[PDB]
Amino acid sequence: DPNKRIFQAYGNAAALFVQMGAYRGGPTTFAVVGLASKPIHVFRLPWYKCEWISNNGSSIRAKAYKMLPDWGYGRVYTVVVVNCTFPVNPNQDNAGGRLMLNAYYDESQRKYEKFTALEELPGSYNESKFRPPYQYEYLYCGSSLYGNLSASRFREWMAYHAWFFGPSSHFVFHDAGGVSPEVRAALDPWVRAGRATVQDIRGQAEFDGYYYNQFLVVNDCLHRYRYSANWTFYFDVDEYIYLPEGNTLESVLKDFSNYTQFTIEQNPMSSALCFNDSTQDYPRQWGFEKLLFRESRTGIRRDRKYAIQAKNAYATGVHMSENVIGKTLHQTETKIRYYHYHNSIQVPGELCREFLPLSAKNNVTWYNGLPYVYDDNMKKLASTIKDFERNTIG
Amino acid sequence: PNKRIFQAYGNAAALFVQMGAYRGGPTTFAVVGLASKPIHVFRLPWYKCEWISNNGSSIRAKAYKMLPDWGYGRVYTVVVVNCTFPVNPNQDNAGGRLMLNAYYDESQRKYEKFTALEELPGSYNESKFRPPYQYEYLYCGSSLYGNLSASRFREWMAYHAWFFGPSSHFVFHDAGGVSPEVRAALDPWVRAGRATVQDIRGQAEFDGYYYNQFLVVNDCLHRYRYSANWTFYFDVDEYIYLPEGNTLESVLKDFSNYTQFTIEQNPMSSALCFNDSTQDYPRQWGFEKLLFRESRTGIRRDRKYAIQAKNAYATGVHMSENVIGKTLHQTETKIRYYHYHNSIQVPGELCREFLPLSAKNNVTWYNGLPYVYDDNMKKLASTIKDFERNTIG
Ligand SMILES: *[C@@H]1O[C@H](CO)[C@@H](O[C@@H]2O[C@H](CO)[C@@H](O[C@@H]3O[C@H](CO[C@H]4O[C@H](CO)[C@@H](O)[C@H](O)[C@@H]4O)[C@@H](O)[C@H](O[C@H]4O[C@H](CO)[C@@H](O)[C@H](O)[C@@H]4O[C@H]4O[C@H](CO)[C@@H](O)[C@H](O)[C@@H]4O[C@H]4O[C@H](CO)[C@@H](O)[C@H](O)[C@@H]4O)[C@@H]3O)[C@H](O)[C@H]2NC(C)=O)[C@H](O)[C@H]1NC(C)=O
Ligand SMILES: *[C@@H]1O[C@H](CO)[C@@H](O[C@@H]2O[C@H](CO)[C@@H](O[C@@H]3O[C@H](CO[C@H]4O[C@H](CO)[C@@H](O)[C@H](O)[C@@H]4O)[C@@H](O)[C@H](O[C@H]4O[C@H](CO)[C@@H](O)[C@H](O)[C@@H]4O[C@H]4O[C@H](CO)[C@@H](O)[C@H](O)[C@@H]4O[C@H]4O[C@H](CO)[C@@H](O)[C@H](O)[C@@H]4O)[C@@H]3O)[C@H](O)[C@H]2NC(C)=O)[C@H](O)[C@H]1NC(C)=O
Ligand SMILES: *[C@@H]1O[C@H](CO)[C@@H](O[C@@H]2O[C@H](CO)[C@@H](O)[C@H](O)[C@H]2NC(C)=O)[C@H](O)[C@H]1NC(C)=O
Ligand SMILES: *[C@@H]1O[C@H](CO)[C@@H](O[C@@H]2O[C@H](CO)[C@@H](O)[C@H](O)[C@H]2NC(C)=O)[C@H](O)[C@H]1NC(C)=O
Ligand SMILES: *[C@@H]1O[C@H](CO)[C@@H](O)[C@H](O)[C@H]1NC(C)=O
Ligand SMILES: *[C@@H]1O[C@H](CO)[C@@H](O)[C@H](O)[C@H]1NC(C)=O
Ligand SMILES: *[C@@H]1O[C@H](CO)[C@@H](O)[C@H](O)[C@H]1NC(C)=O
Ligand SMILES: *[C@@H]1O[C@H](CO)[C@@H](O)[C@H](O)[C@H]1NC(C)=O
Ligand SMILES: *[C@@H]1O[C@H](CO)[C@@H](O)[C@H](O)[C@H]1NC(C)=O
Ligand SMILES: *[C@@H]1O[C@H](CO)[C@@H](O)[C@H](O)[C@H]1NC(C)=O
Repeated sequence: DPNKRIFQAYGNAAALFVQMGAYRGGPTTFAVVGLASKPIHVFRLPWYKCEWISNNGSSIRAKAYKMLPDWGYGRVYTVVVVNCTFPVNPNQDNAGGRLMLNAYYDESQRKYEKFTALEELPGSYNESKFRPPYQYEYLYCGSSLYGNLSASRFREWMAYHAWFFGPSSHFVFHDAGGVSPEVRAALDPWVRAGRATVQDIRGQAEFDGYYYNQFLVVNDCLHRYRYSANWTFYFDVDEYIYLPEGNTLESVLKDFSNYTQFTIEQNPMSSALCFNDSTQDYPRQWGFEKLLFRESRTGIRRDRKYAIQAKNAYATGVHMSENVIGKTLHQTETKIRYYHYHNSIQVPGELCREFLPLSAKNNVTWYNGLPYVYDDNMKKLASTIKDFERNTIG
Repeated sequence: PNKRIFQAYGNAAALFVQMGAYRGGPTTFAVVGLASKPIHVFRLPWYKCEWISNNGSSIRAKAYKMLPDWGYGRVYTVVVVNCTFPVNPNQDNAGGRLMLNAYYDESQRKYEKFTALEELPGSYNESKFRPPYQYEYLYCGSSLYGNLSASRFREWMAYHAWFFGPSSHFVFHDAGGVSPEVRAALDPWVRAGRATVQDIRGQAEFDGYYYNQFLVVNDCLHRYRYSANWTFYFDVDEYIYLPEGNTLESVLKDFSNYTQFTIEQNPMSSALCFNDSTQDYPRQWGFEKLLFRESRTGIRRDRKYAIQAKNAYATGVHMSENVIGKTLHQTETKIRYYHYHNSIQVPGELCREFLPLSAKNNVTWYNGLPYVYDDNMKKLASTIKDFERNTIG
């Protein structure tokens, strides 16, 4: 009795699997996006198995594999995309069923977790969703927004990009606390117009600090709207897509047709450098109308953003996808870029804070040990965007 | 609708896995178990200790931890939680239980609180932390697993019951290795009150997720902290040997002013024996048989140790790094141990590579290593066999 030793475990320092979303990505294939506890030492094979349980008890086994697109180190959890693919539509009949997932600890699979990842009710399967035409031409997948964010910037970003991507475009935001009541009011005209979706992901709080927030959202957004549009764009609300003179959005995407994804080089802008000029009413100018100074360094590599055809994507990361079918284009510099106003969206008050002489229009200005040049490309569109906003939401 | 849900499933790593909670003195306790390490989150304190007495009151204790194993490569790390009070929280002997809080990190507010141990009213007996103690020496064995040979256990128990004398006890930890054959070999010693075979077969739930040997040494350390003057740590394929001119009492007297000392190794072949028909190897014991010692010089070799548990807080598998007092390694002339590597899990006759009688005086190269003749243990076989028949029959 006393020599019958017992090992009493307490607490749960890491779940095996945390599901954020589960989506059908075609007549034949599904994706489960979430978090996983990585194995240590013990060999884990398989990580998962997928089954479809039709509503009359019959089960069809699926070919399952996973992708771990985040850094892989430094956090309790790693973002995981579980790809379940069947030989035929397991719900071809449309009688309904359930995609079930098995999650394993080690190859000595005594213990495992089985759960329903999603249910399709009888008659709800709809093959016309994976056939053209799709809901939108373009879809913006937003980052996870947290902190003290400026409503005025959201107002200006939405107006600019609602114009940039045209009427057949939708915008998906992920609210992790950053969407203030004031930011929400800025998005409200577009929400009410059916153009913007604001997802509440404030329930992620109990996991904050235990995984990489941006890698989860990009992959969930990738599969939640996999067939909603033809091109999914990934960038932040302090970043503005721009087409150099002599290009349309349809022109550039047509030149990029035969590529599954393409990257977009950055035009880094100062969020503080403005002209010393009592002529200008900076409190009444928009961000990209005021911040006209671009860091001028040549031949230095900077962070990039990207657009992707989710049809041919299985997972993705923050700056591009590593899990696609098809080619990847990077030579995009002459035809599409994005202006980046770093550390602008969290700034209260006037963004204009370091004021330069009018001499700086034609000379190189040194600020924070970096060279800058005048660039008014975006300021030239401020008038066009403001009319568009008035003509679209009043 | 758009209110996203995060559905968690499973438990891939508990926060704390207790194996044993122990009173280490009038003022202090220890909780030995496993812990999940924090990953990029600040965890401080890891634990808090509280004594809820049957009197009603509740006194907090100073709590600190020790992580004596490698600290990486496994889901869990072995932990010894040390709870010390300014006064015996049960001087009243009114009873009470030692509560232990375990925390995930500073960010999260809730934690895990459980009963590490409970002391019924009138069970505390201070005289158990003062001499005389139950035994003079105690042996703390390893986690026993695999297909183990019962004949080796019998030879080992017979030798070390003689080596350590009558006031000695032997603690074995059965994690699967104590077959019915092995158990029968130990049964004469168990029935005589000289050996304890703990059942730690419940360890299989966590097999592969922590360092087996590090957990057992630390639970044995505190489980029998004041049971003996000295606690010896080594395996059943290892035999403590005293170069002639030294007795156990003699050596331990020279070492008294040291809290622990390490013991160098004499590596033996578990396969090499003489090509000699006058030898009846099926009727010879292991150390009576395997007479060839690996002879390389200046080579870093594993060591074993003995420790005065009363002044130890945690330990490892080759020595402790959490003690008060000196540590001694210059022991090479006075005490050693013969190590018969990969012998215990071998079925059948150990003698398997047979050498000419010439090998008594030359170096023998086997598997690329040099070996020499060494009959120091064989000389004692008759003594051990006489002691066995005169002790267990
Ligand atoms: C889980 O993982 C599994 C894999 O482990 C995923 O399943 C894979 O998904 C892939 C993407 O959906 C899929 O690849 C696509 O298959 C389509 C169907 O092809 C069928 O026919 C061919 C024979 O012709 C068969 O061999 C094949 O097996 C199928 O039966 C193809 O149509 C797709 O091809 C297009 O993209 C590739 C990528 O480079 C091109 O090479 C190809 O030429 C096609 O390119 C056209 O379309 C792209 C845009 O998609 C344009 O950029 C390009 O310029 C072409 O555009 C013209 O043509 C289209 C019409 O096709 C037209 O609309 C357009 O306007 C232009 O005129 C592609 O090959 C894999 O087969 C599939 N694998 C398996 C085993 O199932 C699963 O999705 C994952 N699940 C989740 C949830 O992530
Ligand atoms: C949790 O953690 C806490 C703290 O982190 C742990 O608490 C600490 O535990 C220590 C070890 O148990 C303890 O230290 C010991 O205290 C003993 C009692 O001290 C009382 O007596 C001394 C006088 O002897 C007073 O000064 C003191 O104020 C107390 O009243 C001491 O007896 C121990 O001293 C001996 O060991 C040290 C370390 O080597 C020597 O330096 C010292 O000289 C003593 O050495 C003699 O004994 C050892 C064997 O014990 C011999 O090796 C040595 O050669 C000497 O032997 C002669 O003398 C002894 C007399 O005992 C005689 O029997 C023998 O035959 C020889 O003639 C030691 O110092 C800390 O005080 C204590 N701290 C606190 C804050 O509580 C707690 O244990 C942890 N919990 C668990 C479960 O692990
Ligand atoms: C997404 O792209 C597809 C493929 O380019 C579009 O479908 C094609 O549209 C053109 C022009 O209307 C037709 O000539 C082709 O026959 C269509 N192809 C197929 C396979 O149907 C589709 O219109 C785009 N989706 C949206 C919402 O604009
Ligand atoms: C544990 O060690 C102590 C310290 O040497 C032993 O107690 C001493 O024994 C001698 C000889 O009998 C006495 O003269 C001393 O007075 C004892 N010391 C104390 C503090 O009482 C003790 O015998 C050892 N334990 C066992 C079981 O042998
Ligand atoms: C939001 O504001 C508070 C105080 O104004 C600040 O402590 C907090 O850090 C801000 N959020 C972020 C993400 O910086
Ligand atoms: C279109 O993309 C495919 C990759 O799926 C590639 O093999 C093919 O060469 C591309 N077509 C052209 C004209 O480059
Ligand atoms: C609990 O025991 C302690 C120690 O004797 C004492 O100080 C305290 O008064 C006791 N509590 C009660 C409620 O009597
Ligand atoms: C115990 O024996 C069985 C077969 O006899 C074997 O499969 C197993 O591996 C053995 N144990 C070890 C530790 O080798
Ligand atoms: C052992 O002894 C026998 C009998 O002398 C001999 O035939 C044999 O070659 C010796 N060596 C080995 C390896 O068996
Ligand atoms: C006895 O041990 C103490 C440490 O507890 C040490 O300071 C002292 O030097 C030792 N005695 C001798 C003679 O080395």
